[PDB]
Amino acid sequence: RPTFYRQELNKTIWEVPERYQNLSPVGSGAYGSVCAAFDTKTGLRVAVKKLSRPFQSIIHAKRTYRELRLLKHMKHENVIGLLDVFTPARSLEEFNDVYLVTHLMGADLNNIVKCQKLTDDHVQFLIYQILRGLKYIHSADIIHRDLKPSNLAVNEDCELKILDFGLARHTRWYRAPEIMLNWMHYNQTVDIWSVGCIMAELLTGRTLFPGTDHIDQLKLILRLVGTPGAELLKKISSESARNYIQSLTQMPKMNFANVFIGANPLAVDLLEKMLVLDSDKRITAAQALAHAYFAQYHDPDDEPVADPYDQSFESRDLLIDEWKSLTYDEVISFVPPP
Ligand SMILES: CC[C@@H](C)Nc1ncc(C(=O)Nc2cc(C(=O)NC)ccc2C)s1
Repeated sequence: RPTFYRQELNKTIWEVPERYQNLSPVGSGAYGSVCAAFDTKTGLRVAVKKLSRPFQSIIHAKRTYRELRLLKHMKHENVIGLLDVFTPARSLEEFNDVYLVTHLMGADLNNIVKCQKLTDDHVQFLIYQILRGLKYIHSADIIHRDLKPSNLAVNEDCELKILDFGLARHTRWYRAPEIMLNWMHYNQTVDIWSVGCIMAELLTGRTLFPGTDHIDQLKLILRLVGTPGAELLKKISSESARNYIQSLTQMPKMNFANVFIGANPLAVDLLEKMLVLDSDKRITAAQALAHAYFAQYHDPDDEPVADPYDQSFESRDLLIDEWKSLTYDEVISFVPPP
């Protein structure tokens, strides 16, 4: 065991091992109860997240178990990984707190683009890294579901890591329409749509689709990608959806080259491949990585897939204490990095 140390930041109290000094409440709890700290053992700066009421209900206990499992699985340069997970409980019996530790990233895209648009080479390198991380997560059947600029962490290096993946469900500005509009089905390409919206924002400096709500959002998307065609409506299982869609004013798809003027045309062609309404036609992360727009960074031999990930628990309906014990088991068997 290690020697812990109490303290109270904001209003919450924190009990971490002594190897973690200088805890300072980071990014307005936007990433949750996270503190920046110094790793006395690695001499590196890490981010410390104390889960909020980890086992108050079944649902919380399940989300806690889900989080730990996901973080323990992530072993990739472009996806946040687990440096350490600890609890101040000497027993499963008194296990009520969870703390997760990852590398500390400098900033997130929600702010850096808020300093005016980016250069094309900056977009190539950032979007490239997102696609590499996405290729890895999707290869394990994990979907981020809420890819957003504040969910993309970068260092001064422009080194990029995806965060907060696979938590959402089982903001709308970046959401794929097959999620907005009722639920005409979907897949992992729901993340590609988000990357499309993000890339667009980075290139222009403006929110591609600044929706006011679900209906205003959809309306903004169709204006750009156009009204759903016959091949698309043929695949819509939702009678509800087929009504709305087939009833609103028919809009043609616009010329991206005209909407994104002066942008690297290679970039425009890629945006065309990501921003398609039909989720079966959207480009994949793996395919996108081979897009000429990334000629300068692409390397098939260094774009790894992930080991398989056991998501069967997702289907289980257990008691709070059973999720707790499972979480406890996961904390216990944790094996740090190299
Ligand atoms: C980019 C924002 C700036 C302020 N720095 C940051 N570095 C790292 C941050 C972070 O959230 N780490 C983190 C992410 C997850 C996660 O992704 N769970 C699925 C879980 C726990 C932690 C501790 S935030």
